[PDB]
Amino acid sequence: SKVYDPEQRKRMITGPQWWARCAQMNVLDSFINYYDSEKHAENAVIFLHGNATSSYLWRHVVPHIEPVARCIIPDLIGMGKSGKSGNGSYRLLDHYKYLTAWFELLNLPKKIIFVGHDWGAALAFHYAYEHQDRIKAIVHMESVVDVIESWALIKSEEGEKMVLENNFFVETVLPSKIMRKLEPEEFAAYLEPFKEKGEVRRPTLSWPREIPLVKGGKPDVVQIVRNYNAYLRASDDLPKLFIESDPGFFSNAIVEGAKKFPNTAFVKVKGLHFLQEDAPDEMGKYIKSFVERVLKNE
Repeated sequence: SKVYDPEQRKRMITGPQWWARCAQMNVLDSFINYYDSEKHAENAVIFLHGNATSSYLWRHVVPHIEPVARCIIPDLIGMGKSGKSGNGSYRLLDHYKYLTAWFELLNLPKKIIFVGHDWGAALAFHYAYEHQDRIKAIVHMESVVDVIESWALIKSEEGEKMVLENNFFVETVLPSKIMRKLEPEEFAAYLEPFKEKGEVRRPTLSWPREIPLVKGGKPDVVQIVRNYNAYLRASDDLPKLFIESDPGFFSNAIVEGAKKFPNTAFVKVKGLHFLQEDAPDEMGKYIKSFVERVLKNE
């Protein structure tokens, strides 16, 4: 049985409160909603959420890192309070198109630090592969580290029903993979972008449909993941931090995959999948110390 954190309401940040702290920037034919801590712009730490969530996910993690580096946190296209995709497509490369265009408008330093979760990690990994000179360090967790060989309906018409009609990922999966019980306002912040039925929920269906299954998975995504996996396995000069979820959720293949990447520090924190909601401060402190060590080592 899940229970509320009894100290959490006193520091709760509602959706409206978070969105009031964000800015909007035009990007290609749309716009991106994002948080930007602004100060210490000699460095940039870019935090990337994955399916079902938004920049809101990182709200209690980022304050720990802000004093060491500029922190930038987008809502991915079609998610959070960001604009929608010009053609209504939300595959990995659609997200990447808008993300990379946004990066060009941010006045980033030559080398950037990424923090990725879920498909947010895949975006960071793909960016790294295609910009090998622009990466200072990478932190990842519950991430798309490799293709899946070992261990249908979502891709079927029922999947459209499950998600567009029944909101499966936001209303069934999300709360099931948080160990605590979310405050009502906190869940409401995740529901808001996807409160209405139909096409507005597309990104939450398109993400799982990108799954890099060798047998049956989108061939272009399988190749993207193979490519960045090989690069990451050879990236001895690239410092990495892997945050392992305890107990996690079916997370063993993530951990063994993560261990194939050289120059990785390993830490562990409480959680299932959305560990930011169960151990944000522990995560923030680990990330802070890692970043500090990376910058001193330079």
